[PDB]
Amino acid sequence: KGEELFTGVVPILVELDGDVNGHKFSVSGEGEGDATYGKLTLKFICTTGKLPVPWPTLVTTFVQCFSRYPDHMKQHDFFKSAMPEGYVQERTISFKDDGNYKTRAEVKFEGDTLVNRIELKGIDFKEDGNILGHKLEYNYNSHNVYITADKQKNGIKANFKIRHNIEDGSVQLADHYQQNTPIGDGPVLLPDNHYLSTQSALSKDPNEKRDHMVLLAFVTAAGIT
Repeated sequence: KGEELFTGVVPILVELDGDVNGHKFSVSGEGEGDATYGKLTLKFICTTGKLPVPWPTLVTTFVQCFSRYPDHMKQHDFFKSAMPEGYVQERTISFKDDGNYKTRAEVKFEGDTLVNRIELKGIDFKEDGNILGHKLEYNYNSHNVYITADKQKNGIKANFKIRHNIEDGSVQLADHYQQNTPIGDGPVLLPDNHYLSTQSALSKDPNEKRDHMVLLAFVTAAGIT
C-alpha cells in the first residue's frame, strides 16, 4: 500500500527543465513533506541563472501525494495509492489573454525520497504581458483543486482556476487542466468527486543570492460527508 509510505516525514526532490518562448531554464528543488498534516516545506533554486517567468506561475507545477486526506476520505486518495511506482502528471496551464504552459511530470519514489521530474513547455506569451514582463506579486492566494475520476485511463482528472495578483491590483487568471495516470500496473484508488483545499506562503532566504523561492504549503481534502 502507498499510504504507509506517508505516515512520517518524507524527503522531496524536484527537478525541472523548462522552455518558455525560447527561454530555456532549469530549477532544482529540495525539501520535505508530512502528509499527516498535509504540510510541504520546499526550496527552489534556478540553476541556469535568472528565471524568465515569475516564481508564482510555477508553484502548481512544483506532489499532491502530500495532501491530507481525512479518515473518511482515505478510499479516495489516488495519489498515495499509485506509490512507490508513481504517476505521470500532465497539465495545460492557460493564462488568460496570454500564453500557456504544457507540463509532464513523473512523480515516484527513489529510495525513501519522493521525486518529481518535470518538463515544462511554454508558448505564445506576450513579451509585454504579466508573465514575461514580470508584473505579478510574490504571493499566492488560497484555492480549491476539483478532482474527478477517469476510469478509461485508470487515473484522475482535475480542473481549477489560479488567480495571480498583478502589481496594479488586478488579477491574471491561470486555468489548470490536469491528468494523472499510474506508472505501475498495480491497483489504484478511483475517487468520487471532491476537492483539495490549498494554501501557500512564499518567502525569500536572506542569505541566498541565486534566483530562488522558499515555499510553505498546506493541502487538505474535503467535499465528502
